[PDB]
Amino acid sequence: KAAEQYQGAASAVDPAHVVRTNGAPDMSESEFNEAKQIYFQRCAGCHGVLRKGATGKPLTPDITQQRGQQYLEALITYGTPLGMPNWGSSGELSKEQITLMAKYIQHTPPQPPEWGMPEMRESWKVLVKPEDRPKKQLNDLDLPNLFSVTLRDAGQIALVDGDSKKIVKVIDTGYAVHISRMSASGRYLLVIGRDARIDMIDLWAKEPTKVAEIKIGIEARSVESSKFKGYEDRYTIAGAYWPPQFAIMDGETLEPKQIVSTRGMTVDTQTYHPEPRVAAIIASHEHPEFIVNVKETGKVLLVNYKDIDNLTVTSIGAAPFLHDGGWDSSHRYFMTAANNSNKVAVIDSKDRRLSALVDVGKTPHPGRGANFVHPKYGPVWSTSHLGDGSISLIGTDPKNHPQYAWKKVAELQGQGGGSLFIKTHPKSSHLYVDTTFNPDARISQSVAVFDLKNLDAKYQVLPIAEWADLGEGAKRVVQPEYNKRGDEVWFSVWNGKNDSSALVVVDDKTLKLKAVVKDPRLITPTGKFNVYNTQHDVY
Amino acid sequence: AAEQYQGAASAVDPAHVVRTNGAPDMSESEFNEAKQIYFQRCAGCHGVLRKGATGKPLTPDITQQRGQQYLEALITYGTPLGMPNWGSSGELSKEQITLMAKYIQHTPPQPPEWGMPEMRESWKVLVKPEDRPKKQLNDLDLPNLFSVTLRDAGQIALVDGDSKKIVKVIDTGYAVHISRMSASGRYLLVIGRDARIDMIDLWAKEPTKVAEIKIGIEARSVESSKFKGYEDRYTIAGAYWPPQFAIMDGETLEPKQIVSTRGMTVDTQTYHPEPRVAAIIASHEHPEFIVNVKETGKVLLVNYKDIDNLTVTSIGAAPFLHDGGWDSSHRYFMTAANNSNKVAVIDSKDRRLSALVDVGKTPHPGRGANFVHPKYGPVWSTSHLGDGSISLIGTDPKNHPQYAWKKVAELQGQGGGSLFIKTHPKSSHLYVDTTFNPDARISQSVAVFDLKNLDAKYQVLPIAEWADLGEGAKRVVQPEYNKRGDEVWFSVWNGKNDSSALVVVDDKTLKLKAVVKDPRLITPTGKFNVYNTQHDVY
Ligand code: DHE
Ligand code: DHE
Ligand code: HEC
Ligand code: HEC
Repeated sequence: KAAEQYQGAASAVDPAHVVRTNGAPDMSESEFNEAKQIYFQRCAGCHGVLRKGATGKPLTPDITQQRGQQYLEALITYGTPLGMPNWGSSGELSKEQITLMAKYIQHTPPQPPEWGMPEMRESWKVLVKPEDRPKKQLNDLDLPNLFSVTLRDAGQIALVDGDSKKIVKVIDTGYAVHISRMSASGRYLLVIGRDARIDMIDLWAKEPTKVAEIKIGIEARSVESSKFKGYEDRYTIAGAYWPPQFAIMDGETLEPKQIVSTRGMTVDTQTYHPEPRVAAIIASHEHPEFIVNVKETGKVLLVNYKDIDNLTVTSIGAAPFLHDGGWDSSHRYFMTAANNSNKVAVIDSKDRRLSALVDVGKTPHPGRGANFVHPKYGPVWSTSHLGDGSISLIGTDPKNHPQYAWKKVAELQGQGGGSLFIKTHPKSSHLYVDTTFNPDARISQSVAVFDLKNLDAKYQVLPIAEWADLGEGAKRVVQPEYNKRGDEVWFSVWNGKNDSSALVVVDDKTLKLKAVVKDPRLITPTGKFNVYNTQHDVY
Repeated sequence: AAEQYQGAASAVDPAHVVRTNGAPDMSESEFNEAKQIYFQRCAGCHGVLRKGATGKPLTPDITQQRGQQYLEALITYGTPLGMPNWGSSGELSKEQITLMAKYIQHTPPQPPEWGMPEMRESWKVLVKPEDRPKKQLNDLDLPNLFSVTLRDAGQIALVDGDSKKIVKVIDTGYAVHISRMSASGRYLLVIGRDARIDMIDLWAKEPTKVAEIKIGIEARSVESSKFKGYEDRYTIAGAYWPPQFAIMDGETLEPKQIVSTRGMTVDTQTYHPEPRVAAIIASHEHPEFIVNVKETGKVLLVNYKDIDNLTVTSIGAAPFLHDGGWDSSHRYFMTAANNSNKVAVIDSKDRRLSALVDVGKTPHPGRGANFVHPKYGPVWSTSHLGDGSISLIGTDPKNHPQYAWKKVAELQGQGGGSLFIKTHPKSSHLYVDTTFNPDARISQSVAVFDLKNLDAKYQVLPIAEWADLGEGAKRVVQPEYNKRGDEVWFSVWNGKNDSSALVVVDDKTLKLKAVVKDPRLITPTGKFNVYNTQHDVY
């Protein structure tokens, strides 16, 4: 009873300032659930689970009820020229459905489940123990030249032989794998689906097989392996969209070790954000750390794995909406993009600080970027954009080129906006740029190629989807990817689930069609990752 | 283009995202009546989001599972495991208990957040550092000044140690919880449970407030940088709500950084939406702050060498971290995980957890009592709320590795409800209060042990009786020494409409020495001697 009186006083919190949420328009279970289904299929990706993910005002009840039924139905119907699509004018949703959505966003956001250690371990499986695994490569495949390709809708991935252009093995994975990464030893291929399910693949088995699996959240996009000297296959890290967290696992078995929440204060307004999605993750070569990108709060975390029992995290503030990115030629500066902020953040991994914030085009989307030596400006890193057809070239040499370091030194012009990936290779004199989400079909089905030896000349357009000879379908071309020796660049002809797709290979030296990969199993091919280039960050 | 890029379906399954309800309808006045009772009477233990107490949380999934009558029966008779009986005792009516049962079946109302805009709005520089004196402009013996908390008055009082007279009363935040000193010994920092901080300059003609700021809706702790070369550099405060801490300029109180403590627990490793910040202590080994996060049981080492890019080492300990203090050497932070009945040892030099020592029912050491035991070498002690024991823990890894991090011995006091144990380098006595003991006589007195003869039973000093105050609970709390170490002060924490006092004792003879009374001395709780607080002398 002593301890009961000890903690018996009043909370300093004023009841009058703790508010009950409601005053929303009534809707039955049938109605409520219909809107909710529409919400996650059509709105969630941009607005988030708790409705604070997009730019502009959040869709939380304090704002929506203020605007009211009429204003909301009107906005959802026509959209806005700032990124909010029109759902009525386009015919996407009915007026009845839009009325449902306007009612829906006036209610408190339904809560998705959390996903801690018990859920994680439950989902964790070791298909093949480290003791039962081969001591050496048991197949005669040229693993470095293998291409891990995502059969998106199929929920699988395909290993494709670089030289033979044939599918060696198809593997079952999590739905719509987003990226593929290689372990520092070059033996394990890691893949993670948007459903947060990670699969570990042993390339040394007679036939490449899965040795371990785990689910690290409800939704996810990234995975990475420890690449610091003396830590080959030590730790594997993965970031989730929901819950706002990342998890560190055992490199050999994928055993859950640490789970860290990214919920926190933003870099810009320094206010609490309840859902800071984890974006890109890259492993440091300077220190035993993982460089994690936290989107909404716009934070770059340096997570030290030298001692995972007592995690040390350095939080570097950058700019809101961090997404993708990659290393500079030297592998010390993490050139990442804050897309909605129209900036590229530069993270000095050695000194562990924000080297600079570079102003670029509308909605930069570099992927891992493209590094090359410019005749006049020296070592540069480049990116294309979704908001425009420009290509930003940034100087990346502080030591021997202070005049150009962290400056948008020059621009190039491609086919137009809607670009996703820019590419090049050390042995190549060409720079590729795609246009996957360009509203023009011809431009979306082709790629622009620049001449590094003559950057003044306009690009050449390579008709990739046409070369494929596929037939009907949108046939969107996406992500150029070189092979081991960088003498051929690969592309994905991302056609529908019920249509026909292909991977088109081009001779880098002649810019001529070299081959086309077709297979009934090659369903919705998207990302392609060449083992050697992925593992050694060659781009 | 960007609209098609981010146009695919989210990987989250709509069928697993749940709408809350199925709660008993209650009008606006009924919900508000319940909500008021909940923060006046329940929140302290259960918390804002109802996940702060042991046992099952009071969230809709559980409360609706138990049902209306189960809840009414539980709130009415309580449980032997820490849940008070509100009906049986007669505290709440059956009509109110019915409202409470219905209330916790609804989603928890949400309190506002509190970020940088709110912080800067509340931030006030009263006297600019340039406009402040360059020397001490008064004749006060600052090191022997006591900062006393006049709880219900929302003020503190500076009492001259030798004269026993109130030197100045200052308006502060409501119910200040602790007083802390800047490393230079010039500024006094106080923080109210309402999260309002006040910085006081002791060098001014009359010690006065130079700055103030509010770092949350509810808080308890504050601290200053004590690493060499960092005097008055930064000030840190921990909040209960929102679940966070903030770092500010140690000269102006300007908010610089705010860090959320919401996260994963150390035991179950699941997400906890409300991990309150408990004690905070400044490191002498590195340029860091050692922060306790209660519910997740984490001790964070927040480095301030580069305040722009904050680096935090997260150390797991045990759930329900609360109060704690240094060992005689000032390298090991001895902190109590009260509900876990353990004392965590954080090595601030090597930056790791040295041990988890099993102690008694609900440890509550305050900052603890350090003293060299004649047999077991240097130890750090603590008393409890749950029982009448006093744990003695060895703290000497070098010269006494056999006793290091072991509950080496045990002393017995008057009983439970204890809150503070105390001693001093120059003293040979060990004091222990028993503030929340259900017996009036025990709670109005303190026990004293002879450190030169620990086998001998304690003496009982009738502190409240010595005060001669008349009616009231007259609960005595927290022993405190003067700089010389020859006087020990106690607070007679009576009601606000009653008479209170500060009883001072001759440590050398254990005889009454002085009694401080004043119409202004309302509900005197914590007392912090300037020097002893600044140099962590305990
Ligand atoms: C955070 C993130 C990364 C960086 C990973 C890293 O390196 O750690 C990334 C990379 C990638 C990469 C990496 C390529 C590389 O060369 O590194 C690929 C292939 C890719 C295929 C697609 N991405 Fe990606 N992508 C998102 C997020 C991300 N994508 C989205 O949230 C978004 C905007 C919406 C969505 O529906 O997921 C999105 C849409 C797409 C697509 O439309 C693609 C083409 C097909 C798909 O599966 O949705 N994203
Ligand atoms: C986190 C915390 C600390 C350590 C801070 C530090 O050292 O940096 C502390 C210390 C303290 C100290 C520090 C003394 C010391 O020697 O360091 C004092 C005097 C004190 C007076 C009280 N505390 Fe305290 N206390 C709480 C929290 C805390 N108290 C509570 O939440 C609790 C259990 C419930 C409440 O009502 O707030 C509580 C009740 C009390 C009381 O009942 C006291 C006697 C009067 C009051 O104002 O509530 N607390
Ligand atoms: C990204 C590709 C989006 C998708 C898909 C949807 N919305 Fe959106 N929405 C988006 C942006 C960037 C903005 C900002 C608009 C601006 O000009 O500032 C919005 C805004 C809204 C709003 C208005 C909020 C307000 O200002 O009060 C609403 C009500 C809204 N969006 C609704 C909504 C719904 C119901 C959607 C799916 C059916 C949806 N959005 C999808 C970006 C995107
Ligand atoms: C601490 C001093 C408390 C105060 C004040 C109140 N409660 Fe409590 N409560 C407390 C504990 C430690 C526990 C666990 C007890 C156990 O034996 O497990 C509880 C539990 C409850 C419950 C039952 C929860 C369940 O198991 O379903 C209820 C319904 C409950 N407490 C309600 C509640 C209310 C409404 C209170 C204020 C009027 C309240 N508690 C105060 C600790 C504390």
